[PDB]
Amino acid sequence: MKAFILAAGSGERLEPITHTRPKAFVPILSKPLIEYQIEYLRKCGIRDITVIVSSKNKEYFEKKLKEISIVTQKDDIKGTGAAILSAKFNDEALIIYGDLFFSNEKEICNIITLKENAIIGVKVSNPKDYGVLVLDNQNNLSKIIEKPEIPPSNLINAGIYKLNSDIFTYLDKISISERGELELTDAINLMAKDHRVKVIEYEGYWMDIGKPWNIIDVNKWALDNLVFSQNLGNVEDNVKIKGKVIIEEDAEIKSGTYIEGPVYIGKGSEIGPNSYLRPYTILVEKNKIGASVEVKESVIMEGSKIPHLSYVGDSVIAEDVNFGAGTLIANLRFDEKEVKVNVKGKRISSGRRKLGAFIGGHVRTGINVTILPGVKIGAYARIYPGAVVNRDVGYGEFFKV
Repeated sequence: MKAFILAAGSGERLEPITHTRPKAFVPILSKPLIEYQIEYLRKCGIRDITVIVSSKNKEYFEKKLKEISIVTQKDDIKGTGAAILSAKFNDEALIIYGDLFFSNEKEICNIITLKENAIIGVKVSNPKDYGVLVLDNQNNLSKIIEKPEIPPSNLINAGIYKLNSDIFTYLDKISISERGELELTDAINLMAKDHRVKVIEYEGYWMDIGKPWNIIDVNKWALDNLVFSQNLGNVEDNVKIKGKVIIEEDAEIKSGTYIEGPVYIGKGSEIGPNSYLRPYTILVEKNKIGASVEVKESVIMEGSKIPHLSYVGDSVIAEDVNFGAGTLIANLRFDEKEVKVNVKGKRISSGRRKLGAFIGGHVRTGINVTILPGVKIGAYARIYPGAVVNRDVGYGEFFKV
């Protein structure tokens, strides 16, 4: 079987994390998303894996992914289906979207054994949304309604396909489109009329990582489900530990530190003294968390440093960020309703009453910096000492007021 991972976005909805890395490389605990996909694939016996990427991102993938084929997408076009206008297959291919996280490959191993075109569907409690799956009288695919604001079903398109070379036929016959995007689903919808397209229902955990808070979502899931309490590091005397705690090799934990698990402490981390790690603290790798620093429910990526007099709650902080002494993120509005976030130029609700900030790679905040809830700070941004960040900060911007 051949597998194609469609990793060619944009990007945009996951800013500022995507200012410095393609979404396929968003970490879930210690490893990038795409590394889980590839590893699920290989557990199913699929080895011939190709990533369709953008030309911008071609170099990055090649550099990071050892034995995987990288193929840049058609530039004269954009979409899910314009991606596989770069598909190099006959017979059959497994197609997956580059931003999905799924807990188990059991469905993939199952789909590849089928001669017919098949598709995975998952039940979400918000099917709007999401292309909803219309199942005919026999439970193969009738059609997929693209984001209809009425939910005809709880079954949505899980974005895991096993398609035969017949797909190319309907890809040409499909005129595209009303967003500009040459879409896959369109082509699958004509084919579903002639061809029988099975529908397997996905059973475990699925998440498309389509908004920055979903990085918290999957990392929380993973902390709960994929790892178990262990200590491969150095813990000094007078550190209190409760609950599940992953301490990785080379990690050093200094006295006075207090950990209420579940907490993931990435390798090479230096915690303490007198730090407080609270449930769902995920330090991906080589992080510094100093004296009088408290973290709760956040993902702090590689080599990022929060060394003094800081609270980080419900946030996502990207790689090589440094907090000046006294930066504080707020995670609650004065009026305690859902925190809104600008995502591709729209103010949308996160669904979260508590939500702090989204910080790009290589950010440096001055001392005593104040960040409001749901604010995004662009990679490479510089925040003047004492400033109150009460709006989104651009990529590479200095911010004072």
